[PDB]
Amino acid sequence: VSPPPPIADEPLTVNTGIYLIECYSLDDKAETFKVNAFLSLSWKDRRLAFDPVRSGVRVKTYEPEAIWIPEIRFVNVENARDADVVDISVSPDGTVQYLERFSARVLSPLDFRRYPFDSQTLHIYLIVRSVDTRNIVLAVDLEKVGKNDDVFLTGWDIESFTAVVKPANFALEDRLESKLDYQLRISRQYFSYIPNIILPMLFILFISWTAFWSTSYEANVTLVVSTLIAHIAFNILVETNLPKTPYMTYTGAIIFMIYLFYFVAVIEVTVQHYLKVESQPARAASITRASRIAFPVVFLLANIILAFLFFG
Amino acid sequence: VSPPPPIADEPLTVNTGIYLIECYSLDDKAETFKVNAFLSLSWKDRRLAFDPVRSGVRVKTYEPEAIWIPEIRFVNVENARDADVVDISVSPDGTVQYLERFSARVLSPLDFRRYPFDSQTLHIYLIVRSVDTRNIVLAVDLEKVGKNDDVFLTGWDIESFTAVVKPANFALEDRLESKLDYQLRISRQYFSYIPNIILPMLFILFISWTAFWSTSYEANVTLVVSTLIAHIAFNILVETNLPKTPYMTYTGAIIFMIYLFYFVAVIEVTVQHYLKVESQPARAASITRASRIAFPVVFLLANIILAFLFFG
Amino acid sequence: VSPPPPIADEPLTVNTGIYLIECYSLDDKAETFKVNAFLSLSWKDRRLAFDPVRSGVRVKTYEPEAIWIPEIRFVNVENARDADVVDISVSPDGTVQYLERFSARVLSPLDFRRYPFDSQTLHIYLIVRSVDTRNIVLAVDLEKVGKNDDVFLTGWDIESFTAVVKPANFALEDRLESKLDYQLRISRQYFSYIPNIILPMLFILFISWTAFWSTSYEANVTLVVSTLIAHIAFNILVETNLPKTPYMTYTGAIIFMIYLFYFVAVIEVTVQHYLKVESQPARAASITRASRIAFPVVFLLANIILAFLFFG
Amino acid sequence: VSPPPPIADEPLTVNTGIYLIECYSLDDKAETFKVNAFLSLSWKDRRLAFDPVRSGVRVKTYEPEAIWIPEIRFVNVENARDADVVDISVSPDGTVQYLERFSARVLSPLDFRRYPFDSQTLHIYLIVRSVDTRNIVLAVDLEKVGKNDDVFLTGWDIESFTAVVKPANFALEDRLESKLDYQLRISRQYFSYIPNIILPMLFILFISWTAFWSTSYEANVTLVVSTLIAHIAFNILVETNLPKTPYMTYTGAIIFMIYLFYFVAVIEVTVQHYLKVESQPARAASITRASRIAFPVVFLLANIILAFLFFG
Amino acid sequence: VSPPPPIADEPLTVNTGIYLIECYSLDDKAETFKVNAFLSLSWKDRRLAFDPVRSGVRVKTYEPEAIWIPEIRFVNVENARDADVVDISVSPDGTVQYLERFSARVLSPLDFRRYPFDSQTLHIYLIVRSVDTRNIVLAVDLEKVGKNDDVFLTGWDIESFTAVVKPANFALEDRLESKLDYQLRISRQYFSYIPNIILPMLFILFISWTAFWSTSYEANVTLVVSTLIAHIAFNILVETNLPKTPYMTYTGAIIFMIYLFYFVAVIEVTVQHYLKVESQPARAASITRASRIAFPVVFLLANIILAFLFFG
Ligand SMILES: [Cl-]
Ligand SMILES: [Cl-]
Ligand SMILES: [Cl-]
Ligand SMILES: [Cl-]
Ligand SMILES: [Cl-]
Repeated sequence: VSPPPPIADEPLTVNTGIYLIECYSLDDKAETFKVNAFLSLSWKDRRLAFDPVRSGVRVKTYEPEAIWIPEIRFVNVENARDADVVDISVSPDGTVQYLERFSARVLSPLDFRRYPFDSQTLHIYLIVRSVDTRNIVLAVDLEKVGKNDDVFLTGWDIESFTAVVKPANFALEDRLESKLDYQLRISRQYFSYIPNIILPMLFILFISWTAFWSTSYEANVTLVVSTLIAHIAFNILVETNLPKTPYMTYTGAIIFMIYLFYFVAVIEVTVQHYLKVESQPARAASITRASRIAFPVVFLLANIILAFLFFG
Repeated sequence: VSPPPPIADEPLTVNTGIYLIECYSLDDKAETFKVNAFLSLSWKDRRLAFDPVRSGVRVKTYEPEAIWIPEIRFVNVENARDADVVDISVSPDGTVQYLERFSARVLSPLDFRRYPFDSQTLHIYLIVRSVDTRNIVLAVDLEKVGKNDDVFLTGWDIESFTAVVKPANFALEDRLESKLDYQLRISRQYFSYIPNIILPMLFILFISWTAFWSTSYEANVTLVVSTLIAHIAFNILVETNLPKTPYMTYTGAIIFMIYLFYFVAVIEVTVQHYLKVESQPARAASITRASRIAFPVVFLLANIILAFLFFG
Repeated sequence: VSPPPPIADEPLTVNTGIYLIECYSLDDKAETFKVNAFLSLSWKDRRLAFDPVRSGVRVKTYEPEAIWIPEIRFVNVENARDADVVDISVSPDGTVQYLERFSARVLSPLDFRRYPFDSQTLHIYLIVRSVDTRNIVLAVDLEKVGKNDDVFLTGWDIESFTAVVKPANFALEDRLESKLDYQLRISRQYFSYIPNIILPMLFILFISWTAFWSTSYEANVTLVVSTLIAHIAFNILVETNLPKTPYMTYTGAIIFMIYLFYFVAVIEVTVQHYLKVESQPARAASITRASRIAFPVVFLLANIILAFLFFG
Repeated sequence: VSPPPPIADEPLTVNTGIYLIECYSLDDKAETFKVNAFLSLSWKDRRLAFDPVRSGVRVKTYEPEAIWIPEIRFVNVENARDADVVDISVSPDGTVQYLERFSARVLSPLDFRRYPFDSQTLHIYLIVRSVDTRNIVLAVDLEKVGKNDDVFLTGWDIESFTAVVKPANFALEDRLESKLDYQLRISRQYFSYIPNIILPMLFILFISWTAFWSTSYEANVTLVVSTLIAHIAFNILVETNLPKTPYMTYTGAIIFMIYLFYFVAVIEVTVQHYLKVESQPARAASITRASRIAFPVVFLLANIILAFLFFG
Repeated sequence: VSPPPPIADEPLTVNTGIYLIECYSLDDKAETFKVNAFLSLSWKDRRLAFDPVRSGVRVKTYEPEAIWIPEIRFVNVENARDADVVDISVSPDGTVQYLERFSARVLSPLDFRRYPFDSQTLHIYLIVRSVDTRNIVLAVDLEKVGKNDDVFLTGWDIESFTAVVKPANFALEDRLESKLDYQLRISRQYFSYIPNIILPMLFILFISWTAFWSTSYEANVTLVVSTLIAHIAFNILVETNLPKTPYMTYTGAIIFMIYLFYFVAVIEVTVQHYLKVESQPARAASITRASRIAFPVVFLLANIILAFLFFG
């Protein structure tokens, strides 16, 4: 049809709101995730105003191809949403109630610095492009911004779903455009990692540390190298989760520290054997008895320092 | 067209029913699964009533674009169903028989606490949204709620397919909506796990337990550590099935207990060697002869307790 | 348009036939497989009869939207076929020749009891639903049921493609429906398994069996346990083929028997060492010399019995 | 519209030609590969002939829905091509120039007998189906059969792209049909296999062969069995490339020969130890010194014979 | 409609420009990557010129089906772009402003010679095909060629986005066509490789090099062979990144050099043992003390030479 006449030469205000129904398929590698929710638009148009007393009907329904509908689009989506118009009602005063259901794929960056214990914010952007005849600005209606109680996501705890009412009215392509932001804060469940990744790793490391209570060179070599192979296999198991990041994560630092500890243990075993062969048993005994105590204290101190750096 | 006139000002009742034809692709990671079935709608409209004596035809078929059809949609689907209209017949009294075939992807939560022996319920939700002019409520017709005898699913035993007749008439978006629930209970087949996952694991553990019948330190170390590596490889084999859950499963608990047992066995071997070197052979012999009997009794007791906790 | 008038009040007969062009993508996990073939329909309609002498044309072509076409659908398909109408010709007497090309995905159960040497039958179901005005029954025309000589499938030998002429005229949804069955028998090529899976497994088992010709405990332990690890790795290699079945397959039974043999070998080695340490060398020598002969005879007998049970 | 009148009662000739733009995604497992190219059709129709002197225009463009276009389809494609009409021009004499762009997925068999050094021919089939009124035959225009210089395929060297001008005018479904064949010969690049698969395998085999220069039984057992495990792991690495074939390939034969060599080496080590224990050292020394020379000569001879059989 | 009349018989000039919004899914194996951006077309047509003084409107919007739009297509795309027309405005003088949003998949070759430290250029080609009536040439408008500040790509640092203004006006299919080139230079982030791939590899190699400080043959054999197995496992870990290339990469050369070093170390250990057994201990001691120093110097020199060759 056409934009409404400027009765007061004012920018047009539309009220929005998204009622989440379900979210799923949070792909961490591609940083994409899908939604399925509602969309309520409530603008005002005086050209559609009628008299309810004469007509005798409280609200009379028009056709989507019979009226004008402002274009509402998402920024960070691979393809356009699948719009399923559900209801349209026109109030006698002029306000038009609109509703629709859609599903789309959304792109949002993710931070994996504190991989086991991290909280992510998922952003959904709503943008309307002003036409030359009339200016249209966005708004947020708090009575429709919510989520369904059946919204479930595997491995995450949904905490809140709020929208920032302040729009960023920038200018792109010589046109003024508004933008709304919807934030969905989530938190990862870290229960299934303590008995799956952390504790077996510590058990293997402690098993490898038993070589300081022995004097047989072959047994020590077997212990240390076979535990190193087991460490590599467990890293193979763990590697199916971590994406590629340009910074240093917690898990990568821990794994590198474990590799360093294995190298130092091999060096110590070789030094002990070499001193024992060269007819200096007392020095080797002192070195191994001091290594026994020095290894785990240093391991605990390094873990404490890494935790104090990454988490504060 | 339009909703029928309120002849008695009563809510409109439609009778439903789904005849399953085939189900497949039960993805446990994403908790999605596809269907392909029928859909029977039988409502009443007096505006389409005709005289069969004058016309001479028992039932005369209309066109889907010539009548009104109430909108029936699913809640937990990624995309809209692929409707394939099959037949429409109008009875002289006013009842309209409708039929269609569809396929869709359904989301439903799954519980993996008792992973090898679990029963899941798959929910399909049917919702109709009332218009302002007329109120429409749902109903269940037991004569059409069934499944085809050729319905097959890999690894599961379909037990029943029933629909709860009671609808949850809540109010969403200032509109009254009804909801129907269809439940499909299934059970997992656990035959192919006893000789594939459980028994080889026990065999490897028993092989590792033979180190208590020997006194050679190198042989014991080789046995225990190589069996640990084999355990890690078998866990690699098993890991291609279990999803990520926020609670403790049966398999995870068993694997953690196995890791603990390996650690304790290594500790015992080291203690025996250290006592033997320090010129105390009798104490080492007593310790190993008591460990021989203590290990499997404790293993069986822990398994019994875990079974008694997870399954009752 | 409308069904033809009942000139004799007889059920309508249509002649079918599928000319396979290519089949591919036989997914064993999901038990789906795709086709691409023709479809010939030859029914009779007296309303389209014309005079060829007056018109002067042997056959005159109509439009698919100008005539009536009975609906032909598949039962076990995920989505509807992609119909590509190719030709339509109307004979003067009344017979109508119809032709089209399509591609679809078909679901059919598979039996994996004799996994290396198995023959499968792939079923394609054709169903027509009778209207209330006229009854339509199916038929098979043997002159069009065939396959193209270029039909190739990876790993399978296509043997035949026949259709059962007898239809199952059951009653579903208070309507009489007919059904046709097309069977495509195939056989798996088992050449690439003898030198890939079977023989290396036997070689590793025979290598592990050499521990009965030695008296060094450490060497025996190394041999047996390292061969067990190699067995687990080879099972990792093989596992990328077998689906999940509710019954006992041939390969699973063989693998379980191999695990049992490894366990018994470990037990025998431990017993020999324990008897040797306890100052009873003659008994240990007798036990090992009897085990040398007892192991392979028992292995061959068990293999023979499993083959006699699974294959007859 | 309709086929042109038989001015001379001659079969209609259309000139074809495909100008390749890009090819990609050569899936060896499914034997499918995608294209994107042009398609030039140049037939003759006297009904569209006009006078250029009177009109004053050299060529006047019609509409695709305003003229008749013969149907051109591919045989070995999963789905129909995505036709994008680009240009249509009608010459005054009657010849019609047609052009379009398309992309499709093509199925073609592949031969993997000489897997590292093989040349494959990719076939694209063009078929036109004659109507009852007029007969249409195909032809090849050499001025348009070519490939773009930017055509790139990962791992293959495109050599030629030619079309066989001779059509196979067979009869299918009681209709005469013509067929054209386009062949694209390619060759695999085998540089990245010599330092990736072949040489490390030889290095591991040579490492395992060092056991003939030693007399320690435990060291020999460790060497041979650990090298066997490394061989299995490297086969795991290599297995991600070879499809399933019903015949014997080069790589499979080489791997089987390697397994046989490992088995024979284990047998030789066991025999040497048994003879050494039984107080016959000279015989064991002679056997090992003869094995030292016999192993690599036999390996080289077997490799030469396999190469002479598979490649000539 | 039709091309504009040749007011001066000049080639038609259109001004282009792409404003990137987001890029993602850079598949290195298939060398494909997706985009989502804008597209501004600004051509001149005198037939749409109007009088703004008489009409009283600054710019009046037409319909996409009411005007002519030159066809703009991409060369290296699998499928056609999803055009979403956003705005069209006609200036009184005759210039027409056009805008649209699209998403597409683009193919571009990649160079993996310097895999960890490489810079790639991604090409997007724009082509317009001249009609016989009028000639259309392309142009670049620098005021619209840019990227959004939120453009993010995983693992890469976007540096610039420029378009070469010079078009390649070649002749294809007897028609003159222009082409524009858009280049997006990126660089890989190599932080997450130093502590993930390089350093553990060096640690394992250094661990294996400790065998020159020992005289026990069994311990040396265990060390070297087990470290070789760990090397193969780590290569398994690394192999999930490198595609297949017809030339020699940096990583492949390094891995081959590591394999060569392992082989030489095994040879040295065997030689030392053989000389020790044959009653020549001084020569073996000299050989091992010289190998101790010769191995790492040679390793460093080879690494320096490879770096000097691949990177200059
Ligand atoms: Cl959108
Ligand atoms: Cl729906
Ligand atoms: Cl269908
Ligand atoms: Cl096609
Ligand atoms: Cl395009």
